[PDB]
Amino acid sequence: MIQSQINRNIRLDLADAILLSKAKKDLSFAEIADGTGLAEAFVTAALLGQQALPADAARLVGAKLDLDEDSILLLQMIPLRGCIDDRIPTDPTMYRFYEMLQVYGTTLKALVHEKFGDGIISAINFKLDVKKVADPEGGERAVITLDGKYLPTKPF
Amino acid sequence: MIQSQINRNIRLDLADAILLSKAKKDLSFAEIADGTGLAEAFVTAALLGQQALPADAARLVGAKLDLDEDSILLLQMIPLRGCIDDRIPTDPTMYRFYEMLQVYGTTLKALVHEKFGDGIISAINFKLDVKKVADPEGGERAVITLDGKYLPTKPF
Amino acid sequence: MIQSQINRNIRLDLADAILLSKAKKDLSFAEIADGTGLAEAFVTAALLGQQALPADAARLVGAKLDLDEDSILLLQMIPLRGCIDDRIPTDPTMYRFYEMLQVYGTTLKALVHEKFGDGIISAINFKLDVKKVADPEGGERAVITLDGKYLPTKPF
Amino acid sequence: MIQSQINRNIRLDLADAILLSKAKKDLSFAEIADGTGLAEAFVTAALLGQQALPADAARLVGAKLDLDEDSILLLQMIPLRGCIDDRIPTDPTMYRFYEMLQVYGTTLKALVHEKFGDGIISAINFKLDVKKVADPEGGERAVITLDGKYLPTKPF
Amino acid sequence: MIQSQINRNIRLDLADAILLSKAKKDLSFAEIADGTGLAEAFVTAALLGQQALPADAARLVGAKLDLDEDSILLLQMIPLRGCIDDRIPTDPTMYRFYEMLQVYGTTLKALVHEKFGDGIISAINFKLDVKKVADPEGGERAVITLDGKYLPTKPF
Amino acid sequence: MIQSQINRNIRLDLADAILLSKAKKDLSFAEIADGTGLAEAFVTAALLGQQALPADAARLVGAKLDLDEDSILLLQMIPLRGCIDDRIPTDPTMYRFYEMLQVYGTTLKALVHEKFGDGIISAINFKLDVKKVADPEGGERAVITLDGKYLPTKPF
Amino acid sequence: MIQSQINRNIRLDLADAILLSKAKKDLSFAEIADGTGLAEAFVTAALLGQQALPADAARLVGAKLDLDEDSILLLQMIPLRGCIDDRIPTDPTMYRFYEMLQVYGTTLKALVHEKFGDGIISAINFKLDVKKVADPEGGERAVITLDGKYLPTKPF
Amino acid sequence: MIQSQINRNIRLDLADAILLSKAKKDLSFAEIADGTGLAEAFVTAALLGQQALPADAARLVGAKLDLDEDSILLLQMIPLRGCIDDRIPTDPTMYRFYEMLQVYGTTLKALVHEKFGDGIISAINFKLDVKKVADPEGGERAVITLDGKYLPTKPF
Amino acid sequence: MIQSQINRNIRLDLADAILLSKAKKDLSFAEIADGTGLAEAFVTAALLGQQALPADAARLVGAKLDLDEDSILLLQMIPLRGCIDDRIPTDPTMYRFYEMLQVYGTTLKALVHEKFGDGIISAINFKLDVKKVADPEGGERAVITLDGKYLPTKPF
Amino acid sequence: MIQSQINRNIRLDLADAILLSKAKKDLSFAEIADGTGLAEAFVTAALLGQQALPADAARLVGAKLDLDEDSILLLQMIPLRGCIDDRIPTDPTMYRFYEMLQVYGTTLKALVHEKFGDGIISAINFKLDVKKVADPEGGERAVITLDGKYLPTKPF
Ligand SMILES: O=C([O-])C(=O)[O-]
Ligand SMILES: O=C([O-])C(=O)[O-]
Ligand SMILES: O=C([O-])C(=O)[O-]
Ligand SMILES: O=C([O-])C(=O)[O-]
Ligand SMILES: O=C([O-])C(=O)[O-]
Repeated sequence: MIQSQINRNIRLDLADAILLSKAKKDLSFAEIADGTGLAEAFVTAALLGQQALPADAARLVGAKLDLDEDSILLLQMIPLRGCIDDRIPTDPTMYRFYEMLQVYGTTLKALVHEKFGDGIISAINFKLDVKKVADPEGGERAVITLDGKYLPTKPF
Repeated sequence: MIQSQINRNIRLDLADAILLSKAKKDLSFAEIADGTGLAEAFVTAALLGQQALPADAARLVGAKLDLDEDSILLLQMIPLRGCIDDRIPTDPTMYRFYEMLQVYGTTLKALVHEKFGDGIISAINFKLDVKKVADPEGGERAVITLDGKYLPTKPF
Repeated sequence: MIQSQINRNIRLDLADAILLSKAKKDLSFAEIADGTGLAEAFVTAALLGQQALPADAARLVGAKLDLDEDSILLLQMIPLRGCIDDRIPTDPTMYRFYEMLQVYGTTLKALVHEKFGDGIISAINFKLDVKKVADPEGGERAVITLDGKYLPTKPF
Repeated sequence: MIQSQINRNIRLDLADAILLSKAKKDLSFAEIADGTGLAEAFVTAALLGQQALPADAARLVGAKLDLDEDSILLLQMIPLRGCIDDRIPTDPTMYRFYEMLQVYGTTLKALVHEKFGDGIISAINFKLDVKKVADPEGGERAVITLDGKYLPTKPF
Repeated sequence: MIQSQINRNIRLDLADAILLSKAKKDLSFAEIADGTGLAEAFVTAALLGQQALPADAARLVGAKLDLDEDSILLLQMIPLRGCIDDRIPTDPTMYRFYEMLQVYGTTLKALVHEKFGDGIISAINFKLDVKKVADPEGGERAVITLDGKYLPTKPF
Repeated sequence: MIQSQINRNIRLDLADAILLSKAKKDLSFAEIADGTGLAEAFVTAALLGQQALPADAARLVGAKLDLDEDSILLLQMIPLRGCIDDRIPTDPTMYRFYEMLQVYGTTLKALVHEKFGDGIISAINFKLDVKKVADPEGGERAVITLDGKYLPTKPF
Repeated sequence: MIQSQINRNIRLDLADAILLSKAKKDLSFAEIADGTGLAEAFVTAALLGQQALPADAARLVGAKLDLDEDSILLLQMIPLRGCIDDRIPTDPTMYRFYEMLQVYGTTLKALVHEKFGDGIISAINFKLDVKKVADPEGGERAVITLDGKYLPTKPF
Repeated sequence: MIQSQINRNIRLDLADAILLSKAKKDLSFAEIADGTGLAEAFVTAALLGQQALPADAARLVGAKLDLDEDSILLLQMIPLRGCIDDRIPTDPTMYRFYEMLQVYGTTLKALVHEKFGDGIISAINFKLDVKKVADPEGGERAVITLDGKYLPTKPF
Repeated sequence: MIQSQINRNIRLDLADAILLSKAKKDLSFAEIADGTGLAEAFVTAALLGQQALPADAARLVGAKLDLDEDSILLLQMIPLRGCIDDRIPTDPTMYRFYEMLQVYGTTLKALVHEKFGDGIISAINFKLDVKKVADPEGGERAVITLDGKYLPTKPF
Repeated sequence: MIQSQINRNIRLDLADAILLSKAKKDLSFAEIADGTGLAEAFVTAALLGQQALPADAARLVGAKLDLDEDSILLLQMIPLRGCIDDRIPTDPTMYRFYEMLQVYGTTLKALVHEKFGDGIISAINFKLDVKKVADPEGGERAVITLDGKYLPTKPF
């Protein structure tokens, strides 16, 4: 039977413990997700308290990180989601994604309504991935793809 | 000589007048940007107060929307950016992008540091675009690509 | 071409003009929605800035309220939604629905994941309605039905 | 003699312990409330710190969850209610109910005044229930019924 | 037909205009309410935007204050209630009532539950009045009587 | 020598411990205050961190609740007052007193200035009490009397 | 008959008009208060919306500032006090008085309880004054005297 | 070598321990400061986490309060100042000083600019003291003297 | 006689008008400050509402921008300072300076205490300037110099 | 493999323990950084939770401060950056840098756009330093140099 959380601090405390174990073992997120059959973004989000892992994946990452049975069980519980400490990120890496919404948020609304209609792009029927691409002028770029279903708003 | 704003309400009021003109003329953002040589996300953002148009594009979109000369000059001003009225969007279409940050923000931090290193993905050396793709399960998806330069944080 | 708003004050100012006209004509929301083919909750939400009317409904309600052509066009624009002035309602009638979330919000979460699974009850593939029922102990009750599709959160 | 709490964190910490015990037993909220005589929404809310259980119900749920005597006693205390961590939910599942208020809160006020009059729909002489139904179009829907007494506001 | 407001500013602006007229005429709240059949606290609250006057009262007070027909109609609309500008009062006179809740709010909760049970004292089936009483030690005291119905919270 | 606190959490943590002991002993606030010579509202507020008890009263309640010496001493310290967790109560029973201020705050100001003059009704030279009485229409009402000295604001 | 305000913006707009008149006349606050029989801090506070003037003072400062009859009347109304735009000052000169509270506020509490007892130093039976003195080290100092009555908190 | 703090909770937790020792020993702030050669207001602020003590004074107060060596070292660290829990005081004694700024803050600005010029009254080149004075109408008054250097704002 | 403001919107409205004039004339801040004998940072800050210009400088910039007499007068008034709309900038350009504080504020605290002692680096006895220079690795850098007097905190 | 944190409290608690150890050993930040090859601002920022130390530097400063192996590992993790407790500093020393932004933020934006163009001065490709300089008029000044790359915002 599915089990859910109502206080994010239980899973965020678990995330800190996971990160300490990961650093002592000198592991990467890519290696932790290898063998799970699931995307690194989804498995990493689960470790950090923002998704639930199916039981086989929870057991696999739990073995890798030497987690105890209550922690393996917690990873399978549906989380109380919300990773930002107090609404607006302070960390510069996270903040730039918030700034993209301060600059482009009304343009995303306007272009979603023009291309699709009234309604939303879902954050639930939704995938994201991060890719590293060479910049032709020198250095490296991240191409982050947000891929969400359009759900319409219609009269009733 | 470059000119800049410090009170966002000037450009946001102009945006509201632009949208009324646009609706009276039954125009699209794609047709407003057509002919400018600039991407619809950039031109749209400028109309909405969050970018500046070069003078030729300002005159081109000003002719389409029948803007007066003060308005065409305002579109060339560097804006005081920030499109969200009070930090967290209330509109559902805009909110889902904020929710993507609440769910995935720490994942994007973690994977950016793993793939690239300490530092950020820029929101300045940066472009985004919105594409509509058929969903194979039925319906339509938006694929929103966020494409930013990696800037490293190094000791000194 | 679909048209959209980015600043809620345009439509909320329109809503105040609509309400004054409505009061001077001594009209009900039920009579305004009559003839539109649309439910009272949907047409009232549009008048109040939170939904868009299709053109024929916009014209019908515009003639009933003696609205000008710019106002009739604005009712057809997709709104920048969000009716609460500053996040938490002060009005008692509105505040009770916010208190229902403070008391039952975690229970709604828990029972939605138990009955359906990880994911959400949508606020987009969604409708509500308000009915009056007699109370057997004396007086009247409101039965307010929230009806949303379940959308699952699945691994990828 | 009735007993009441003034700091929500006592009952919220108990809720987190309750959830871990429940998960270890693979228990449902429907099964926990079975045999209490009381509706699953009410019993679940008490577990989660937002209602008080009568003594018999507290002892019965305490047996199912292996709670100690201080925990059984705490479930009978009248709670300091308020389940949302910081006024606006971060969790997507809970957030959709807040969004319903941002889109329909003024329409609920207006139609409550039209159908009933000045005053409120109570959140205290009040019950709610969550029912899973089949979506005739495919999939599943939740029908959440908010059933509150109308209390008039009258001159005096 | 009942009519209701959604933006408090319209009635709060009218209250400022009423207070200017009141002061020019050197009128008391007591004499404005006298002859209406309605208690001073109710009529004063309506002038200040927090209650609706019946039509005959709105005409009476309207003639006393030389208000126009749009203002007399606005006094009859059900308000969007909430008199505090931004949640906590800045005015010392209003602030002391907020401090009474900061000092005694948990005691009022605890004593309400002990004397009555779980549930609330209503702010809707409710009246208050302000009386001046001599202090035996010299000076004057206010006795403000809050008189609300108890509404129980019971299991279902 | 009088002793005072600067961090409310010390006395709020003591209040939680007091309430657990009270519940285990199945005591009322009325009986705890019996024999102190002090009003139930004042003694209860002290238990809950918002007043100080005189030494003899602190020893009397301390014997009834089986408190240790540091707890008895802490009850005699002048508190850092303020019982509301975060400015606006979440709990419905407490919230209704806050709503009374949102509806009648400006009326209380206006009537206090008319009946007394410029200045305040004190929250320091002040007492309150709670009585339970029948409602003439059925059920029960609370009559809560706020009794504060008028302190004038005069020119200087 | 005493008259009072409920929205601070009426008197704060009058303050701005007063300050423009004062500047055109090259007047000082000390000259404006001259001849009124009232202290410059009290009169200046009334001009800035935070006190009420007696009628003879209001006419006198009105003569000096060329104010109209409605403005002289508004200065006699009891204000809705609160001069800080949004709770914490941004202006450096104002901000330093807030900082004094951040550094010494708990010391002020401690020493007031030690010297006087439980209770407050009043902000109502209260005067302040600002004096310029030489700094013996070079330069000038302000000596700002806060002079308030102690009102005890006693058991009841 | 000077040492400083960056998180206020270390010294605020020290303050709470100091206050419990002080109350167990039934000591006053006047007596703790005796023999230190420093003003009671300065030493008290140090104990409460808002100033640093020189080493001889830290050893002297440490012996009176039976503090351990780490605590005596912590009292010598330059603090992370800010005594107010969350920006606006809840405690009545502290809040009256904040209300003085809500009433007189713009008058302090105005008269400081008039008497001295553009710039500030420092909160660093600054002292304060609290004196008890009999009120001639009966009772006692506190005279709190704020004494800061004027620092001008000049063009450059 | 020096004249001061208490509502920032008067001078921020003037700033918008100055910026519109500046842009129509295609002027730079460097050219506006030329001849004034004052630094561009100081003159610019005055135009934007955050400093007062001496009368001769005001006259001369007023000439260039064609300002009316109430505007040349307003420029000489002491402002109510605070340029950020709502505490945290949304504009990227401004936000990076806030981020520098989020990353290095505690380091600045620590290194100021070690290099100078307890106290502050003044923001009043203070000058700032911005220089553009080449980056030795390609591109351009800003070298922004914050130059403030050290003011000590010492015992009294 | 790079490792990163998501809860700042782990590294902020480490900072408090570092500072205690530093004070017990009577060390300076200058001597902790001496010998690492890294600038004092960078090393100090790492100790305080806002930068990551390379492994050799983490071992070097770990020996100097007698840190354990877990602490030395934590210093190598990329931090969740943000040193300000709750957005606006309370500490006077930190607050003055926030005030510099309130006074000059719009002037920094305006002069950055004038000298460079649209875009930002980076807080990533960025260094700062603090120097002590004698003031010619007496005392000492800090010269704090902020040195950031310009990144342009260009059309696309
Ligand atoms: O994000 C969503 O998909 C919603 O409400 O339907
Ligand atoms: O919700 C309520 O029932 C109230 O105030 O009466
Ligand atoms: O509440 C009070 O009594 C005051 O400030 O004087
Ligand atoms: O308070 C102060 O002294 C400052 O910034 O100079
Ligand atoms: O977003 C950015 O590019 C920054 O600070 O460098």
